[PDB]
Amino acid sequence: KESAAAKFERQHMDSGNSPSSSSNYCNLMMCCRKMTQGKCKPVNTFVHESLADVKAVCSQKKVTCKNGQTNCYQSKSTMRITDCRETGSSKYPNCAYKTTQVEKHIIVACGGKPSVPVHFDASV
Amino acid sequence: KESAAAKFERQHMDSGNSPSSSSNYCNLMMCCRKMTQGKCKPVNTFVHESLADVKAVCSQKKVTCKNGQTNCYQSKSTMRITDCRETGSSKYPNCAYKTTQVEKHIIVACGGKPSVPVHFDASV
Ligand SMILES: Nc1nc2c(ncn2[C@@H]2O[C@H](COP(=O)(O)O[C@@H]3[C@H](O)[C@@H](CO)O[C@H]3n3ccc(=O)[nH]c3=O)[C@@H](O)[C@H]2O)c(=O)[nH]1
Repeated sequence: KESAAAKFERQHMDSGNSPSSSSNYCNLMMCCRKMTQGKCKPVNTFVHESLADVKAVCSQKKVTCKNGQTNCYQSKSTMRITDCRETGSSKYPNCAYKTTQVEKHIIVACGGKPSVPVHFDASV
Repeated sequence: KESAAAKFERQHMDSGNSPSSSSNYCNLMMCCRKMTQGKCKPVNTFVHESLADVKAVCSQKKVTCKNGQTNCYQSKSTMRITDCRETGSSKYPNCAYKTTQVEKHIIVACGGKPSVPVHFDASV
């Protein structure tokens, strides 16, 4: 169970000199989007473009996925993305991430009908 | 179950938002700290001082609680806090918060033995 003292910590404590700094984004986002459940997802990319633009990638340049499959697509334009990668000392339940903001083309794997993104493959 | 498409959206989509966006701090924190589970917590304050300093408040100025309770103490100094308040359009499952940073004295309700902070009462 969670003690009352632990709950107060969870709900109200965030010690830090620049709590809202962009360097804390990955830590907060990976937590919020539940990618730190039982383990720390080692790498994950967030795309800051409209869902419509990302879905449209499924009808763009067809490329080969890192895994051999050929259901991957690369965006014609670059997109604003944030790479979140576990730091050296990241260790469950203390997951830690480095935030890197870049502008690159995205490669996603598409599936279903109509075709929509189902996995983030890489960026170039 | 969560579809492959919905999962892709959860893990990878953050449209119209950016890591450098400080006003989005409350949205990320309320989510990450589980205060948007099944309902939207209306108001919540995060303290950016060290935990040792917040715990020390339990031995400071005894005051009447502002919210309905007892055993409240007011910090002798001001502390850096972020006030998170639901926006007028907030509605579960779409919770939304307005972020406000400010420096004020905090009043916390203490309990346990040793006495430690268990509820956040108000900032003055
Ligand atoms: N993963 C994660 N990171 C968080 C959270 N809240 C804030 N952060 C981030 O964590 C960074 C600093 O971490 P810290 O100084 O180690 O502070 C941690 C964190 O704010 C809190 C909840 O996890 O526990 C703290 N913690 C964690 C482990 C430990 O040994 N000691 C300790 O104080 C900040 O830059 C911020 O971005 C959270 O709930 N989860």
